Amino acid sequence: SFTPANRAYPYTRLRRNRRDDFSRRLVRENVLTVDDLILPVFVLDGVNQRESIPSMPGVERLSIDQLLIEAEEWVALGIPALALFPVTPVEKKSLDAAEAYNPEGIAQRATRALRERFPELGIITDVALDPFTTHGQDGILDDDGYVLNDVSIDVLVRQALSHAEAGAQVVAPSDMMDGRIGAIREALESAGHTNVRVMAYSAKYASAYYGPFRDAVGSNKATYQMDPANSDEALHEVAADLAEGADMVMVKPGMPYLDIVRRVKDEFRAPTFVYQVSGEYAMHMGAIQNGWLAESVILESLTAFKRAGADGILTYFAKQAAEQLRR
Amino acid sequence: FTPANRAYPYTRLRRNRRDDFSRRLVRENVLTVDDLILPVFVLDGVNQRESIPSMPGVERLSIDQLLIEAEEWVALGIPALALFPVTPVEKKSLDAAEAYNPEGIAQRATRALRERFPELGIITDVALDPFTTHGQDGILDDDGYVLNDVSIDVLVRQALSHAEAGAQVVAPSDMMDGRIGAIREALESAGHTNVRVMAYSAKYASAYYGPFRDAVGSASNLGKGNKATYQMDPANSDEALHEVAADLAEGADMVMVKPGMPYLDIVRRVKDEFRAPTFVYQVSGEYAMHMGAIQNGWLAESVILESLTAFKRAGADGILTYFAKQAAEQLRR
Amino acid sequence: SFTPANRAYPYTRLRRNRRDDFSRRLVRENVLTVDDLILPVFVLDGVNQRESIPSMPGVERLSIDQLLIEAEEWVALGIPALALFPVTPVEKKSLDAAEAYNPEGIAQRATRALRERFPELGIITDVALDPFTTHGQDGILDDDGYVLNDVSIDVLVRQALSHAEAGAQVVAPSDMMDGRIGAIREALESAGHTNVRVMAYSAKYASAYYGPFRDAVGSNKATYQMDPANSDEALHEVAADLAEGADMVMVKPGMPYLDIVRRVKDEFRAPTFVYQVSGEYAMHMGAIQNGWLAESVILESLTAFKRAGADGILTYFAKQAAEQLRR
Amino acid sequence: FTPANRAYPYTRLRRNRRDDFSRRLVRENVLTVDDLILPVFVLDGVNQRESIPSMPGVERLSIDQLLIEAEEWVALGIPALALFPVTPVEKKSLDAAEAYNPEGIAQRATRALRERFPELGIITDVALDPFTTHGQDGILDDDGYVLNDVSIDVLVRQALSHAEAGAQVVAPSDMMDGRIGAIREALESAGHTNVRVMAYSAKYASAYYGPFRDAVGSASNLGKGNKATYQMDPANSDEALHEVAADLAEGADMVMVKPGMPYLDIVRRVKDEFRAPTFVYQVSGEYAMHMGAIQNGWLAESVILESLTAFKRAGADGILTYFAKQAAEQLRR
Amino acid sequence: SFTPANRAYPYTRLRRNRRDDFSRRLVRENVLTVDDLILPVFVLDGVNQRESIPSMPGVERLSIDQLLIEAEEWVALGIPALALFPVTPVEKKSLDAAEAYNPEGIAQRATRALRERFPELGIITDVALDPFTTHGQDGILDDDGYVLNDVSIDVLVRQALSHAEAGAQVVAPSDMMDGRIGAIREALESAGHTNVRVMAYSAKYASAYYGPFRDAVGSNKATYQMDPANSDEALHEVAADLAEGADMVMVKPGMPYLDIVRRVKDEFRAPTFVYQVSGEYAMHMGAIQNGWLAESVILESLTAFKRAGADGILTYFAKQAAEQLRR
Amino acid sequence: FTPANRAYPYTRLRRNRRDDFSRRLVRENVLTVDDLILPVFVLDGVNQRESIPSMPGVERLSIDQLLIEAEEWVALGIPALALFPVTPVEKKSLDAAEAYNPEGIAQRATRALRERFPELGIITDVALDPFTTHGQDGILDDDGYVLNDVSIDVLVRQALSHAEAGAQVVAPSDMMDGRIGAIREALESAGHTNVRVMAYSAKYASAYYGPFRDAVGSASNLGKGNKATYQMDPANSDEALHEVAADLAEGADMVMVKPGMPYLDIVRRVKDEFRAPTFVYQVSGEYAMHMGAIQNGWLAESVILESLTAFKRAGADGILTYFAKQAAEQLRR
Ligand SMILES: [Mg+2]
Ligand SMILES: [Mg+2]
Ligand SMILES: [Mg+2]
Ligand SMILES: [Mg+2]
Ligand SMILES: [Mg+2]
Ligand SMILES: [Mg+2]
Repeated sequence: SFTPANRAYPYTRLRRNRRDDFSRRLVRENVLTVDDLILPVFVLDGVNQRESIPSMPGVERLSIDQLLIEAEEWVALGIPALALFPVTPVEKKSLDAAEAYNPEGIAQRATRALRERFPELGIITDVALDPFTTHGQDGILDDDGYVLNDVSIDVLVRQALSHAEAGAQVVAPSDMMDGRIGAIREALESAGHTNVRVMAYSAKYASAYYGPFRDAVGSNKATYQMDPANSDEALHEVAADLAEGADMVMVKPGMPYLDIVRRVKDEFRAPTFVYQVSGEYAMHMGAIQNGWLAESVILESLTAFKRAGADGILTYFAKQAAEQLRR
Repeated sequence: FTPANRAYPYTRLRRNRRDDFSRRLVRENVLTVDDLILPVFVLDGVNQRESIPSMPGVERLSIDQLLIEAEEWVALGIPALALFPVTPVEKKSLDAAEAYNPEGIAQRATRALRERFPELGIITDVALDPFTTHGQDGILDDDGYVLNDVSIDVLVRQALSHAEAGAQVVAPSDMMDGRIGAIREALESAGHTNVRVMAYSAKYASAYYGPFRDAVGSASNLGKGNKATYQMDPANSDEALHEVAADLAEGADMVMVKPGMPYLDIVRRVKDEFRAPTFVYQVSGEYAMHMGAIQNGWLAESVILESLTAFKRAGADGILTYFAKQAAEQLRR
Repeated sequence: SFTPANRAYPYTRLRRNRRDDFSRRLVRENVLTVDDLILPVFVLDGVNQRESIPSMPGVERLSIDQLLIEAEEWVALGIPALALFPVTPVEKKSLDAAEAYNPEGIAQRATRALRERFPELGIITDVALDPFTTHGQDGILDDDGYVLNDVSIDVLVRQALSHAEAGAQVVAPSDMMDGRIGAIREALESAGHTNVRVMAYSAKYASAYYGPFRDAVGSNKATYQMDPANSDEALHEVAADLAEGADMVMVKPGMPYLDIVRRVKDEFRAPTFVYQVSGEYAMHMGAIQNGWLAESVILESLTAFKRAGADGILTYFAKQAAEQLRR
Repeated sequence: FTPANRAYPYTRLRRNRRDDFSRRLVRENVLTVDDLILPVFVLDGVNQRESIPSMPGVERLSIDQLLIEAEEWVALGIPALALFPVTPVEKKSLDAAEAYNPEGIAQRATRALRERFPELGIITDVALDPFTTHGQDGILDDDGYVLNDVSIDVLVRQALSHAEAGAQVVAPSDMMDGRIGAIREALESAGHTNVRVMAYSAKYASAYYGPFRDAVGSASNLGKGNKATYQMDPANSDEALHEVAADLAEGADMVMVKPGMPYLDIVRRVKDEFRAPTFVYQVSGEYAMHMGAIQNGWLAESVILESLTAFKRAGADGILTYFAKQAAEQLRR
Repeated sequence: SFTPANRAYPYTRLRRNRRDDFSRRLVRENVLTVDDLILPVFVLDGVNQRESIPSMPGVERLSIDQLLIEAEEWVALGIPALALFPVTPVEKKSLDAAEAYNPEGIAQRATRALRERFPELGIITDVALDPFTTHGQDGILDDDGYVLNDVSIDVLVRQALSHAEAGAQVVAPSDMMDGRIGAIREALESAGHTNVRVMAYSAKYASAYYGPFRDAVGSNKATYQMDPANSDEALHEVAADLAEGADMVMVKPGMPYLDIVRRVKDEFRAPTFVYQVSGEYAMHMGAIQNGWLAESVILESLTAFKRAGADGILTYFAKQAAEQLRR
Repeated sequence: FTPANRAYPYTRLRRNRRDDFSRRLVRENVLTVDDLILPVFVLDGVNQRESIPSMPGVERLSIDQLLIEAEEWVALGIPALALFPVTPVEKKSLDAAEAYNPEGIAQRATRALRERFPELGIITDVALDPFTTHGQDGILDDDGYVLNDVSIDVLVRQALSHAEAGAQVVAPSDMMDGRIGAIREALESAGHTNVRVMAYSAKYASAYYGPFRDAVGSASNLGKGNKATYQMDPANSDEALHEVAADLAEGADMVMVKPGMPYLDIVRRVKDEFRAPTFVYQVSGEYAMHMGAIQNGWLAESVILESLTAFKRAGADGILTYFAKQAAEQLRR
């Protein structure tokens, strides 16, 4: 609700509160903290290795030993959680995506290593088949190349269970199959994984902003990911995921969809997350490196998510932002 | 909103996504050329064209060159331009008098375009930052503070000079309190009954303006200066509603949120609460970010229409965008 | 929500935005596009045949070969979908409406032909028994002449399945039996027709505006179709149809019910369709032909549906409108 | 709204539909004669009756004939008439002075009806289009634009002349900004304390007015002219709320949406947001469309009461309709 | 929603519309019609008999033959429905309330007689045990004198079925047992009484206004009927009854609860009824007979129900009101 | 509202009803003596007590008798009285001058009660109907119409005379447009800063006032007359919101709905929309109806507290009720 309350110039001058830092601080509506940050990480198969990514300047693919080294500092900075994205070797991709539930798959190995070394650090695993398929699509294809909904869910369920067994505190289904949150929740409950959180990618759009990620991980989408034009539809997606048992719901991409974040928080009043995707990172970082924009745009972009209603932000800027906030 | 007890598998939201025809039927928003406003940087002199390193693909244009390029903008159906003069260094002063010079770049450009393309909307910029030695949007007191009401007096003279030049829309971008009402009162008294006022209502103290300050040549003047005593704190959303309410009460015909994509939640709230003509500026930093990534091959050119569609979905009636020509071309196909 | 925001003349003059075409275009709230149009078509049994309809000037009943010819152009104009209405031969009408689920019935034959020749064109079939009954009522009658609800649903389910088997992407139950959307959805799901859309005629009124259609197809209603007086009741109809699995919901007739379209979109935020019925078409076309109204009323009438909240419009003017929009 | 977990088969919405008695009990809206206003076209002279080809069944009537026909309108219980003079060609001018002639058709007709039928509501039309050579609703400037405030001055004189003639309601149909407040101020100053103002608040730039322009004889004058600079864009709904809010603030006793059936969503929003006396005009084109189809045998005469019921359901308190006599007759039975 | 829209005297004078009858008629927000009236009738066991009721001046208990005579006129006046209340002979009252489901009970006999003679007249039977118990309470008592909820429902279900078998179009459970609407609906559906309406007495208050009725029929309540103090509680009652299948919901008593009628209509937008109870009738009629109030208060009281949001009114003034409306 | 998926048998609403203690815990509203205002009919002269046949148990009282009875009203904790003078026939006139007589019954009674019981609230009636020969609430023009603004002038003089007499609250019951603002302006100008105005905001043209008109002696004067040109149409609910909004804008400290029980929906809407101090009059006809039935043995005396509880539940902050003494007695026990 809102009421202008008959405020009128010059009795009301909105610049008065802007006059001094102390009053700007007092009326400041939102603040970003390190409690808000989730760091996505690209994880390699090998040992004592890192790789640079052409379209994601400054971001590295890390072997697990290197991931453990970097995590010490992420923990010291107070970053609450990581989101793991394995970089699957080619030999291990298949039509059936079986590597998704391999107990010795990269995601599973990385999860065990991190849970043991940093017990308080949140590990959010990715429940998705596209890192494991030869076609790079987010599911099992029928003979006509369509991603089969329910058949794909069966594999996602096995994958989610394997992550829970590896000790992940949160599994995050990013697949956009209908009904997958309920299927995964039912499976977790029956297997006794009472407290494993499900972070649903609820309103995930078919987007050009995912380009750099596809490079990072080494990977039509319009038949499952959402049309960028659609806002009301996002409410139905979130409503279903909450009914199906999600503990958190997410909007993807991020800044191009801040209106969706706002509507979702306003309507459901549930823990709401947003992904500042690879293309958003790359655009900002490229402009900063070129000297076109100041470093301050990073915190401005992240503050936007808070103002828009996000409880947490998956962002490749997490470390940089945490360092800035710590000072 | 009411979920209406929709549940999988009776409800599968992928069904409408299955085919292009059903995606088209349920598509909630569509960008058209009706939605686009093209900002243009205008140089003094004749036969001048200058590239802007921090805005790849954008040029500053002398009036003769502007008139030539506008032929294609008009052919593409772009409804309006927003003019930004590149003020010569020597014409900057403490008093910002060049703002209301009937022979200033903005005024000259307006008269030329109104004559040549009578149906094309011309939106002039009401602001003092192109004209001040310090790069601030108003007149400074002895403590270095941007004076509110004294600045309004100059903005009023500027707006009147634009109306006299034939501008159909004046757009105060200054963020002084109460300037919309002062400008409206002045336009009414002077008989400029139908000159629209496009208020920059919720304009934030942003870092995304860097490339624009280069383009217009205010960057050198501003130096490390900031605008936190007048432009809004990025953290604040409720405050934007109070800004818009005042500007509507004061007579604005349109209200604007600036920057754009980093403030889509503000666009949404403003449209939802006021149900008034709502505009959004996809600013220079947004343009530069996208361009840089496209030219690097990091993002497909399809991101341009995705970014612009977002504004429509968020509630904008129109978008000031440096991509206007490209977008119009892509929409025409 | 709304807030006048203390706007007052002469500070606020609403004519300023109206002063010039460019500003009218900038503030224009709604636009009709070809994405919004669905063309209903009356389909004959024979070959190389068309028939004119006295009460629907300009509209033709088409044999399937003629339908295929005209569809080439409808596709070229970008019309996304057709709604098929078979003109059932007399010999084939019965009390049990068995022709409804005949795999060689007109609707089924037309569907197969169109799906093969124009794979991207949406085909919306009509799930209804009134084209197939000897009494022309929308269901199976009991001994007292009442349309039996559940018994009629059993036939509608068989019909819907036959349309799915013929390849229809959308089935549209126009019958106004209670609970039929759920029964049809359950049947489609169990038979593996996962992606067949159901476009529910949710709030379909007992109306005098259907007269010309009844002539077109060669066909008391108050015991199932809605009382024109009732608005709140339409919300209950739509709520049930959404709970029962409808992918789209429709209001019928159209322009005499624009307030219903508005309420339905506002309350449910779901894909909402509206039928500009035969009587609406006939009124407009008659007035245009008589020289009483300009052709421009067509686009004005269709723009109304968009403004009122419709996502799509079933309209006999679809081709004319698409041609106007293309220029 | 709350669905309250209603589900088939426990909820079968056909149960209330099963019998006439239960349909009658749950029926949400009912049209009565309290709801009907009859527009009438008034000729100069004596013993004149003229048929209008594009409005079958409607006649232009001289005042003597009007008085005779009004006997039955009153007997049927129709609460009010809306008068539309058919101005002689020679009395049209640039200055629209005939609008405020105390001996103009509207004024004469008002005095005659107020004397003969003291309880019958008379709603006069405040607009300049019957009186201008160009057929526009106001006075034109040298650029062909309908001047806002100069036109208001004439409309004020017209409204005062109607009040002097005894009209209980004046209905400004002109769509000039601010005219409701100007007319109200003038009525108050002159002591016309109780003269109602029925604002045409959300009146659209429609194609459904064709037959009316024939009936009143403004068609020849307007030619191919349009009213897009004052009448509303059919695409716009939010804008209608701003129009109504201003007219209520300015003192309107009733507010109207025009045309009718193509704008039922606007009627609904206006009633919902303002909870004020809300009227709707079922315009000449709506009447003609229906009549044409009825006379062709394409639609049953029951469509008349269906069309009018729609207005009640949508939120209208009253309906200006050329079907008023027919409807009143059908309701009396 | 509401918005004052800055209306201010003297620009706004609300008396202008009040100045003349014609403008009062145009802006009049609500009208009572005969479509709104339901007439309760007290039915005797005998033949060729009527009885006067001391506390309900002008109201008569009628034998069935007399009821048929009076109904001819009620039908001629256009009253859509009657609500039957049998006056049970003493010999037939019992602890088990078995007379409630006797196929030859007064209510059942009256229903058959009326359905045969006036097929279009709505008959609403009373589903309640208090006309049949020796203690006059609304159910089966346990050993401590408490009205047992579920046990009482079992009897109410048998009663409702007996009314459906007698041909009643509407059964109206007036008992205020929890969950009885659902139990009755389930029973009607299973027995094939698809179209029998259930008019739930949803928010029925423990009231002093029922005194005269108790005399009419010849009959603690706070453990089932609602506390007069409670408004929010009425919303929960109605929500349950709608979920349980009620076709109409009712508020009882009437005029002392118009705020409840308003809230119920506003929140549920469902067919909403109100009972102007015996004490309301008696108060008004007594004052009229004493010459303290004019007859016009009858229509004023009934107009109140319409304005408050009622779709129909059970009122002992139905005939008088219908006569006034007819003139 | 949100049903929260409550379903039988997990939800049984009889559980809270099972025992007195849980009924008491969940009870949503409670009537107290804080809620009661007692209207009293005041006679001229000394030692006068008169019974009113159409209001059993109510007496008209001379000021000396009023002072005696008020001792018990005060002891019972009744916060305020509403005074209604029974004007002698000879003091009625066209000009209603007795309304502002400093020696009128209302004024005399106010001074006496303010002196004797300094803490007792005195609410005077601002209205001309006790003082006019015709029984209408204002001054009549030559057509028999109750003039709005001319009547306000007299009401203002009356209200000032009440403030001078010491009334803490003046209650304009007249239903003239704009009278609240006129009275407030006058009170402010005269220094009556803290005199409350209890507006009769939504007062209906009701038939439930009959016994009151007997009690005050206006019945003979009014005869068959009506008040439909100023009191509200019983059919209208939205209109009541506009009445209240104006009275709040005009400065009312409290707003009232009248009659009471037949208008509980209006009380509810008014409280819900304005969240202001909201009062309701349980009028003479409501009192008479209840009394008649109680004395006949048709209703138990418990109906009195049931009727009054309804007002609290519906949203009233206070109730003007002829049952105030009985209710206070029953609440004290
Ligand atoms: Mg989903
Ligand atoms: Mg501002
Ligand atoms: Mg249905
Ligand atoms: Mg206007
Ligand atoms: Mg209950
Ligand atoms: Mg008032």
